[PDB]
Amino acid sequence: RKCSLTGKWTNDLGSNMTIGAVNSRGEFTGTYITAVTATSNEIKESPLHGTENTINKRTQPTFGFTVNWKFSESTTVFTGQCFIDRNGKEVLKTMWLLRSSVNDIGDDWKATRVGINIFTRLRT
Amino acid sequence: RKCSLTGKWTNDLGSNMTIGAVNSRGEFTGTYITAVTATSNEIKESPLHGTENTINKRTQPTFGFTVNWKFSESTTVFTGQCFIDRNGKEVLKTMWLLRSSVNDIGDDWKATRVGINIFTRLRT
Amino acid sequence: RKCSLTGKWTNDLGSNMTIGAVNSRGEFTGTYITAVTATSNEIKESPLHGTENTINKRTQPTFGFTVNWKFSESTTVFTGQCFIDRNGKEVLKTMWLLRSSVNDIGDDWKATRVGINIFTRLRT
Amino acid sequence: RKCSLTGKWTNDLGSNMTIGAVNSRGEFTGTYITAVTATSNEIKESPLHGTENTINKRTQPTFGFTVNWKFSESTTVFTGQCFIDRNGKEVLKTMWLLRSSVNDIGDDWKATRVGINIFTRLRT
Repeated sequence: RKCSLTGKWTNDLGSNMTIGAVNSRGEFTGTYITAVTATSNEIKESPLHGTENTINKRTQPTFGFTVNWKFSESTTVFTGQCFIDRNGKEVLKTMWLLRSSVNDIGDDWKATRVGINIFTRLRT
Repeated sequence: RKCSLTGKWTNDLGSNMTIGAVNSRGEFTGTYITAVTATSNEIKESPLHGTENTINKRTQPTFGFTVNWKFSESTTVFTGQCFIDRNGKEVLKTMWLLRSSVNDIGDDWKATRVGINIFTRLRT
Repeated sequence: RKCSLTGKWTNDLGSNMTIGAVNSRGEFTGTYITAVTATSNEIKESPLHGTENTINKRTQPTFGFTVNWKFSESTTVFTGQCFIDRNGKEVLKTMWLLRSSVNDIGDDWKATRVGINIFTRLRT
Repeated sequence: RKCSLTGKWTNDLGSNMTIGAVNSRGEFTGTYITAVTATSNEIKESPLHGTENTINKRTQPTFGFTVNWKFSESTTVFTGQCFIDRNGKEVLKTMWLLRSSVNDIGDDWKATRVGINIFTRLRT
């Protein structure tokens, strides 16, 4: 059996996400819920759109998703791999790119930040 | 007066992509065409899915998308901004993360590459 | 009350490093010890050279350094900040770029990997 | 004959650098001169410390260097490869990490930006 994207996840920074069902083509949607980035009020929710690589029907697939922020002009992309570890726990190890909006093409060079995130299943 | 993602673009390496109509939620799909990476043959086509940010309806929006490679177990994600350049040309400036599949979670650390890509309109 | 780089540290993967005294221009040298990457054997040691930023004499300075791999044609660069964590422990948080050698300039696009590393004091 | 680091270089953004002689060990120093980043007055100069990988005495070596900014609390690291192309011109293709200084360990996630730079010899 394989590492499944569908469901509820949580990270190290305290953000959560829900991913709906993965279609035949390898497609999925969900929502990204966060508490840190720049501002919000309290808790904010944004949609995510992604894909799971289905080649060789691997048990521990790679994937990618885009987060369309609703409270900002930015976009964030995540890519990683759905692993199985801890004693048999599912884990997502990801790396991301955060693109800020700049006003002029000449500041383009300073628009992209990078980092990681690790996700584990939310007690449920 | 409005950098649009819909269309045919080509890059700095020979790869091309075509993007469909963007819908009201800022969602789009498209196709990615290349021969790079490591696949000889002639040309391979893979699907892509992403979003364009609509907050504040900027004329030079940020966006993101994932390429679901059909001839590989990898995933590539792209993020950037659609700019109107000094000469009136539309230019996509992006950065990408290319995720390779590993067999052991232990090898995760070396699974991520990063680079840039510059796209220009081809549908002249 | 002052995160210092001088010392012995270990990371999240088993690698260790020792850094010498930092001089008045913020310059330092040291050694990097590991068995990862892809080199079996037991343990290999490579030299490192870098700087610590002294502008404003912050207590949690940023720094950078390069590892000159002695058993490979590659180069790795690290950058981060030396923090004093909530519990009083010193912590190095860094990101790295690992550059592999290519034969043709044409293959440049795929030569760069990126990741993270967390260091903790070992010289207890 | 090989691609040599020693000398004067210029980039795409309009910054310049001078690299002194490379010792036996593969070590070098130089200065980084820039006009864009955040502020300065007019033209600012900062020192750089790096290394050239000498394994297999390659003709087109990889290298890494750290830039110790003098007008800011940040640090930038560059890594890349010294190529030969254009009709036989020397070029440096680089990728970099820019670390900003943050006040608290909890904002660490947003401290690192990434990008590229291409350098060519300054008419001399």
